[PDB]
Amino acid sequence: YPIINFTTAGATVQSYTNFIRAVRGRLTVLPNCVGLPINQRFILVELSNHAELSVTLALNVCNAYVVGYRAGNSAYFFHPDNQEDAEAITHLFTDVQNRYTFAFGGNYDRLEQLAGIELGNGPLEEAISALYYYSTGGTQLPTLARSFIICIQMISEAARFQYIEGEM
Repeated sequence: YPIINFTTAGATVQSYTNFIRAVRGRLTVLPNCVGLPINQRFILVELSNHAELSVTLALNVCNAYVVGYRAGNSAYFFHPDNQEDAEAITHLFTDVQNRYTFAFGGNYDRLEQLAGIELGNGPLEEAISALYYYSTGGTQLPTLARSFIICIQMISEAARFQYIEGEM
């Protein structure tokens, strides 16, 4: 899948804006993804911060939302909303050693619930480490949730919004 890169290290309003445009440039907002070959159903967003930690988010091209991610040798996926997506996510991060699918979904209402939230470069920097260390036992679920929310609002939601105002 196409890979968009972004780092919080030396981040500018400009580097961030181009990042979002890039994402938006690959969306195909439709009621739900179907007809799209799984080959191009997702965008991969590689995020890295000042500690040089990197995680890769898998975004659904139809609605821009995060369906899962990769941190090093492990991958995590939100409980798919149905069977098509269930089988779809099996195509993501295939060379990864550890695969896990959460029992809960990745909608805002669930994440808010699990979280028990300032946005910005600072919070994203920290959200990236949280996502990374989750895979080694250093991140508690509530923090993981708050971190997903930060990634989702600053990336998924930002691209959707611009896509829409783009359609006037």
